[PDB]
Amino acid sequence: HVCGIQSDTHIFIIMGASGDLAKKKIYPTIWWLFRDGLLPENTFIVGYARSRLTVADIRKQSEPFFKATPEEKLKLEDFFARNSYVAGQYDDAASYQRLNSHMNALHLGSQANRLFYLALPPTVYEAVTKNIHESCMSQIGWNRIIVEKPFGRDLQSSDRLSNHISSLFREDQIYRIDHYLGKEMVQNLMVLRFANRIFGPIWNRDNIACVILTFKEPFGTEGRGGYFDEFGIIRDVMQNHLLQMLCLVAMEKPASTNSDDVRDEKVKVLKCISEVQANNVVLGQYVGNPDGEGEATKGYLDDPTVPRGSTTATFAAVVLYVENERWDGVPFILRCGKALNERKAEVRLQFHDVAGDIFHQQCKRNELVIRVQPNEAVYTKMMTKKPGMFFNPEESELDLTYGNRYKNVKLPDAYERLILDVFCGSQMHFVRSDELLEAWRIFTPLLHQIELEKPKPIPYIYGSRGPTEADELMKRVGFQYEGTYKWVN
Amino acid sequence: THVCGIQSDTHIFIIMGASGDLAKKKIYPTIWWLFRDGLLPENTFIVGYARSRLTVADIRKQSEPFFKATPEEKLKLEDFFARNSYVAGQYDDAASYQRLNSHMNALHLGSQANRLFYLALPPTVYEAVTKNIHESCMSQIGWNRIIVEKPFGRDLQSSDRLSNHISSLFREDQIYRIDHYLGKEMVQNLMVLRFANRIFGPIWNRDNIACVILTFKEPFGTEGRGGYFDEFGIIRDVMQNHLLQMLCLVAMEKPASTNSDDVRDEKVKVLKCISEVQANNVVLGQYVGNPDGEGEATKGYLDDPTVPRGSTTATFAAVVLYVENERWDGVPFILRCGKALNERKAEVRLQFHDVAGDIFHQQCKRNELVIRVQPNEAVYTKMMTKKPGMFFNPEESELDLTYGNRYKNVKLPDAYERLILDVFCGSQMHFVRSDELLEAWRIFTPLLHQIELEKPKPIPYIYGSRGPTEADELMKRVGFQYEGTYKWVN
Amino acid sequence: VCGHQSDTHIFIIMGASGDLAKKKIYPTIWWLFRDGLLPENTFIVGYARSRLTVADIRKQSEPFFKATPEEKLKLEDFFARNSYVAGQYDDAASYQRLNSHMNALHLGSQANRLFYLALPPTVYEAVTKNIHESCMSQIGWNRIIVEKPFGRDLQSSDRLSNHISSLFREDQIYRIDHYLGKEMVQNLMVLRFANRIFGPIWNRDNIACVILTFKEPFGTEGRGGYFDEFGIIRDVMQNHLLQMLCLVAMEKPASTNSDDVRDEKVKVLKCISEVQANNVVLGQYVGNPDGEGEATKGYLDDPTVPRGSTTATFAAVVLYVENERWDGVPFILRCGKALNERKAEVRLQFHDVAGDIFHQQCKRNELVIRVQPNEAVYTKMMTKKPGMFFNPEESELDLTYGNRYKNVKLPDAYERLILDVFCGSQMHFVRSDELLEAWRIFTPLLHQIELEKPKPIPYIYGSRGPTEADELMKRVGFQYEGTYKWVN
Amino acid sequence: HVCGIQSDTHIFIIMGASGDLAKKKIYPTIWWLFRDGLLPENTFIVGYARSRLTVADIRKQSEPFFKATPEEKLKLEDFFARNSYVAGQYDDAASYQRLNSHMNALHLGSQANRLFYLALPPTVYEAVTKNIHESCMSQIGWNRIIVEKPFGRDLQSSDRLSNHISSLFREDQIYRIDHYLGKEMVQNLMVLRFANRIFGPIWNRDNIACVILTFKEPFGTEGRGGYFDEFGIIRDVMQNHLLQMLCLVAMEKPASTNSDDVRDEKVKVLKCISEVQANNVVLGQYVGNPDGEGEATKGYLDDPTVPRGSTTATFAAVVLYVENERWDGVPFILRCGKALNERKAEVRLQFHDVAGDIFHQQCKRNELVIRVQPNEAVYTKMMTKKPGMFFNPEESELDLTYGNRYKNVKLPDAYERLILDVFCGSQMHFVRSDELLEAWRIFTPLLHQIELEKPKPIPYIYGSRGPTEADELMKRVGFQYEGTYKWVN
Ligand SMILES: NC(=O)c1ccc[n+]([C@@H]2O[C@H](COP(=O)([O-])OP(=O)(O)OC[C@H]3O[C@@H](n4cnc5c(N)ncnc54)[C@H](OP(=O)(O)O)[C@@H]3O)[C@@H](O)[C@H]2O)c1
Repeated sequence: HVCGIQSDTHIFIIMGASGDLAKKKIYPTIWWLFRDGLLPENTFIVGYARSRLTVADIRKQSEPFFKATPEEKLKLEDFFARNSYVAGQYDDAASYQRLNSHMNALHLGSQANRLFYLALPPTVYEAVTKNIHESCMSQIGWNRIIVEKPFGRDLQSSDRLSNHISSLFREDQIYRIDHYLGKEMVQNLMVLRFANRIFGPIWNRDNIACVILTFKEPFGTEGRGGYFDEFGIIRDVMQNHLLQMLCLVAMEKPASTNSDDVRDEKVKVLKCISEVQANNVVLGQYVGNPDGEGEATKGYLDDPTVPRGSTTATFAAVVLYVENERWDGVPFILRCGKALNERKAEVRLQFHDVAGDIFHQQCKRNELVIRVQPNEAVYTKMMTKKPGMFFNPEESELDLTYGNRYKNVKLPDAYERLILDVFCGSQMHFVRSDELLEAWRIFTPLLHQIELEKPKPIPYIYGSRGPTEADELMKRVGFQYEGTYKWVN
Repeated sequence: THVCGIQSDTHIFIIMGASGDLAKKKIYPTIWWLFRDGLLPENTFIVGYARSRLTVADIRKQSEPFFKATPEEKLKLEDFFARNSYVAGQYDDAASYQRLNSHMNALHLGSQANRLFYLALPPTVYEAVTKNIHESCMSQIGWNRIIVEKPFGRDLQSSDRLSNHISSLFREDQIYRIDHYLGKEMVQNLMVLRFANRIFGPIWNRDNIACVILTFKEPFGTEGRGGYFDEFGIIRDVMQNHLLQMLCLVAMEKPASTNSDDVRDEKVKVLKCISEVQANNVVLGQYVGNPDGEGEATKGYLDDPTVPRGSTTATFAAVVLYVENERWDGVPFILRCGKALNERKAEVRLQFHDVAGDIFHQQCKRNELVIRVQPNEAVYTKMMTKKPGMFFNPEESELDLTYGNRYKNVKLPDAYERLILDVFCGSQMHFVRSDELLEAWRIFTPLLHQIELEKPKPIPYIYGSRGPTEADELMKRVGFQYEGTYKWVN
Repeated sequence: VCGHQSDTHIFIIMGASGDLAKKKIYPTIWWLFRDGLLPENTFIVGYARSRLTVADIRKQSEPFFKATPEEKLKLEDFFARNSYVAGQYDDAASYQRLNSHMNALHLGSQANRLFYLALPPTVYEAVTKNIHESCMSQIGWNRIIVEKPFGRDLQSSDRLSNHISSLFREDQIYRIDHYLGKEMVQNLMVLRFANRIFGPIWNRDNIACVILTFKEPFGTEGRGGYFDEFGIIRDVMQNHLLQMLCLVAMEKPASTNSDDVRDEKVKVLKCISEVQANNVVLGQYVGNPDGEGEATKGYLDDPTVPRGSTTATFAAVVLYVENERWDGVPFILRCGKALNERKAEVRLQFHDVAGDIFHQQCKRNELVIRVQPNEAVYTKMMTKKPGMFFNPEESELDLTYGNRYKNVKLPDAYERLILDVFCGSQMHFVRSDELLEAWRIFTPLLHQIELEKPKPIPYIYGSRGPTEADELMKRVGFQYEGTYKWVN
Repeated sequence: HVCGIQSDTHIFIIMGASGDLAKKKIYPTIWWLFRDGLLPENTFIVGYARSRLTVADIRKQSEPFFKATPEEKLKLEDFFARNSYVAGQYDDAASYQRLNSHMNALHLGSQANRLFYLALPPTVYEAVTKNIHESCMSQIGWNRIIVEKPFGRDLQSSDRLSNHISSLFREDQIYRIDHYLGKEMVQNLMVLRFANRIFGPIWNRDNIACVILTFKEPFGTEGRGGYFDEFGIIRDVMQNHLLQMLCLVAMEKPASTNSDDVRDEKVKVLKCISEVQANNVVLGQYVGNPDGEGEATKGYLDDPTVPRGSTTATFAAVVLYVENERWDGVPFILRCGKALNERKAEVRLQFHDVAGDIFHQQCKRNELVIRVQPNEAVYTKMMTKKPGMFFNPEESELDLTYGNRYKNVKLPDAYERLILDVFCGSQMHFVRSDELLEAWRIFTPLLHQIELEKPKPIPYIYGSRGPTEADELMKRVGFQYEGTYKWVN
């Protein structure tokens, strides 16, 4: 009795338990879940990797240890008592054969529910999926598979990578990851919109001038530039995160909070988006900053791991349109990039000027902002009479900052909420087959054209806000930026 | 034109009834603060006038007033009084008023100067004072404006008569009728909040609002001078003037401009759609002392010697009004006020309708917009948010703006400062107009008479409580939904 | 419903000899009597410079318009109520005996007096002066009806309007604008404020533009000399069209009370910025060689008109109302003489539907209210092409008074107007401030036109007018679809 | 091509060609389609039935003949040259075996598209479906089956049947009939709503007070009362026709005019309807009228074919609600019945009183009416200043009557447009599996309760408007009727 809406044994298999993702995220998260007592009484964690690692308490406690607490020492040891290891190659039935045995070896292993987390590279996916289905499936109880990277590099190829999994496991077993869907503020979007009347009748083309979905990271490609170069900022962030936020911000009210009823409304939106036009795109690549220090001086190409003549973009601003009765004509600006002046992700709606102005154009457009991170907050920039002996109005805002209002409660990491969702069996925060299909449908034409004609991205100094061209794009499409807005704490 | 923040002309601020309580405790201090912050024009002189052959500017004056003096200000302070002067005389014999006029012309350029007469004295005298001023003290050159303190009289007859009297001597654009609430920061802000924001436009109407509540509460009872208040009753005292005004600002249609008259027009247009108050939508109450309290808290209304032992005058009243027009047809405006209550506040609150087609299994609560006029001026909207943390269900929370933190520097001016300045700058927008006054009486007199006739006994409520339970029962019946399930932290 | 039950009333027709009197005022007043709308004790007193015999004499010889055989009885009955008086519109002596003659009538000193000024604006100043001194009734009301409020200049019209306002108070002055009395024009208010199907749509969010049209098939029938002093703007736009605009754009009034309504009207005018020379198209008609009769003679071919005139006979102007409801929506006022037909209508073209699913086969909806002829109101909308078809096409929901209400005869504007004067309803009459705002808007343009004397665009008699006008409408927002069929 | 975005052979197999439905509706219709040259050039008609029938031209021109024209004699004989007959039982593979053979015997039978119309009793459906799938399916070209009565009777026995057909044929071959979806005015509903701005912003709870879907027949159960007694008016008309109209009236704007995109929007509506409450139901049974003549004197029970102690309803008025942001709270009144005063089927919406009345309650609520039949017309009752010397307003209306406005064009019978739809492959006007499901989901609880407690229906004299109680229901739920409305031609 936990899932907010008897007990049995569960086995959390961590495929690629030796990988960076496993030791730095997956493992920590699973322990936190156990720590707060969210994991069912009978749970066992079984790591699996290519290497024959030292003891299930020796190595896997040596490598991971992120956020340990002195007084937690007891429960900590208690946790490892649930942990175990198995080594093997990700392709020879022999290795997978002893894994299965090992699980049945566990108290009630044949009865337990099996949850497989694929914390490893997309290449191996095809094979891993294959093996798991044959030799490791539980005869009783459920089996679920979590895919860390639902993306490939091409439509028709990822179509096969996808299809293959779909021919072995049915959709209600496939849990595709997009961690942003598990962040406090992102989930909140649905509540803010559908449980409030002050936001209902305004959410439409008659009131909204444009929507801006932003994603910024202050650091560049910390040495591993070689890897990133294969995907490009679009495939890395825009295609998945921003798009999801877009869906949540534009979908129609669902029949209920049921996983599928919600996802249905999401995809319905995607089906109304026409393919991206090259005319609404701005690409940029970062160059090192001479006045900086450390990584700040080294530009993208200064990374030895990246091919000397690369044109891969680290920054991209794209404009999309939703063609339906509600958003017809409203621009959705997706802007993202690495090596910028800060770190943040927010949704911002700028509304239309008030009709029949009686204040001699002193007014500025209202805006609703939902800051996902950092310092999760939501506020509405509006007008108010300039306080004091003044007649004219000025900008101000109605604010809600979780940091002060809810100073006690600690916000869980995306992964905790997500994994728990998996235990509960709530696919609502996970990507569905058709959602994937539509995401490719929209971007492939552009992506293809980019690789073909290989456009040279606009250079932008490390630490700036990016190419001026991006701002000029936003303005042209409808966004009005007012540098006249003061803020204090 | 200029934002009243720029004016060289000479100006004369005559304080009629300069010896009165209001003069020495509010008018005088306010005029000095205006001077102190350099808001009054360079050539401005202050002339106090009163019955007593009072000891000049530096003598009985500065002795009586002194409210909020600052050490290092001593210079500008003395500078101020060099501009001050006094004149004694009776409020009815031409002879006295004759020398007043002379005294003004005596001042450097008195005959050219703009004259502003603040009537800081009892309504009885208004008739005569107004009569004389018009004859012997009017300036031949430059404007002449008269500030009227108490726009309302004892009876419907008495006031309508006087208004007509003043209106025959002076034209509307010289008459500045006072209702100090119109000069409070938050009350003025109402218009900006409504008409300069799109997030508040398409929601302000019967399709989205369930009810509006205008509240006015004072924690103290009638501090000893119960005798006076007894004549007026809570309705005349607060509801008829203040609360009604806020109602106008909350329900008026968008004006053609910010021009004083264009605005006032839209205000009265609203009053014209309010049907006379029904005795069925009224809750009256009178306060009784509290035995567990201390000091004044133990003495009830009737325990005041100044009040007639068998009084039935109300100290609390909750009334429901309706505006019959395309916008507010059917929406209840609840005006609730009272003395000797649990706190001190004045706010406007709008409660919106339940969302249509609920998908959260009635866990939702109606949204609300709150504009707290005082204390700690703030405005906020109570809405729903996903319970923070590992939770799926939503809970109440709010988007807030508190002037005390966001604007911790700027000091908010007293209503009278902004108002008096308005008089200098010639902006009648924050003052009551003849027709507004009438519509006010039009609405309340039928009820007021009935009360004086049948003399209903008010419901007793212990000093310090929130008032008669019946009032709350009224609010609920008429449309308001209250739910004590709302937490708040700083 | 028409409900001091019956008091005596005197209908003084000043200028009883004039064309307007014998051709409109007299006939109308008799129609009101005939149908039994006039109070029992009513007497008609014509007055004019000449001494046109007795009542039943020249004033039955001159008028006679629409007589019916069997009515002969009531007809004679009517004239027994009529009388006449001669005199000059300026010497106290004449007006003196007029007053006497009125008191001579059964209860003249008790009777209500209604002075209809059916004479030229020049004399107004005088007539008004005299009537106030020697002809005012000591008991009962006195109401004066001003045929033309608008004069030649702004300085003059104003001076006059105020001269009258210093003698009589607003509630005695009944300024005319006959269009306010036409069936369909009054109906506007009911169509808008008594229906829900039209409420939420009447605003910038749905409406793309509004067109107020006024067309006459005939040119200036010989009397071109007189018209030349005003020009089409002052003649039709400045007054009629503008009024229709008011009724179409005003906010809902506090009640149907004359003043509560008029207030909402002028509120609109106050939000209209001065007309820009850039949104104006002027035209002057030229005769048609293939026509016949008047159709061959152009404007300048009229001897009465100065050989080198630049006065416009056609004008298309665009106006804007700057307020929360109409901000941005264009009001197209188009009018002209010597065109292809005769009609006056209000038309609203709505916006394209959002999120089209029929592959642009749709056309904008429109609401039309035809004031005349064949008074009707309809909405052009979309409907699935009837039969074995899937795609939609245009059609309409219609209401034509000619068939739906084939019995009832619609009264001439003047009947309803005059009656309104008797009942005391200024709602259908122009108010002082309304006139001021009307002047406020057009004088800037009007003066510029006279200053720079622009040459109007010539348009052949009988055509729809200058193409430029259409180009204006399109530019400003109007979309014309030649694809719309109509049968009976 | 007719529809927008050749000549293969086609075979129209009329299963149950001897039955009343065949000779009286199916056969005539197919000939009309042929007559207007709407059927493909290469089309052949094959009637199949139990009884050893004389030649098509022999015995099957004698039974049908409905709507023949003198001068059409030529094309008439031409038509019969395409017809043919086959006799056999609906169960023994032997019969079906020779049918298939006969089809292949036709010029290009093996290539031809096969269309199977099921014009026979629901009992045989299971078998026929079975046999057709085995021996008669076409190797090349499409195979579509048309079902006459998609509704059986009870949720389960009517689930069973569906599941059987859906296991032999896939959704895109099953064309479920509900002829009302093929009537001019019913189709028009979608165009009226979604192609007009004058009707957009009004279609919602903020403006509409109630919706009434009416279906009336002046004649009673003409002798064959026995058959009707098994279903009752609800199953017979309400559960199907009316409901469909409700869907079309309340559905949200679809992503496109694509058959499935539409149907999706339809079912989305049904999913929001809570089960019918016995408190919102009025049942009635007709009694004969002594002043009448002919059938008008014999009441329901006077029909020998009907069980002497029957309680089956010939009339029913039910109130349903759609719980969603658009229609939350608005009552949908579905009223129908036999032996009434007239014959008509219409959709009517009554709007709310204008807010802030200034005409001293002289106003009456606006209404939009779309009369499906007879004399198809659509109009809006509104207020207009009483014409003439009057100040006060009165009722009137903006009207559009097809009979006058479109006096030339003849409107096709539902079955013509429907059958053509099948050839064209447009399932948009046909019922989908999930739609039926939801239909029974809503009514079964009620239907059961009725057959259990056997309530006695309110008697209503033949020829009246029905039980006063029904009108009292309508008023109670919100509908305001004011007999003050005059109408002329
Ligand atoms: N920005 C800020 O500083 C800030 C922001 C949000 C909240 N807060 C604090 O939050 C606390 C509660 O917030 P709130 O005042 O907005 O909402 P609330 O207390 O839930 O209710 C507000 C209204 O309910 C009335 N009420 C209370 N109990 C009632 C009953 N039994 N029957 C009928 N009416 C009843 C209250 O009366 P009374 O008026 O007589 O109390 C008041 O008018 C307050 O102290 C508020 O100041 C402060």
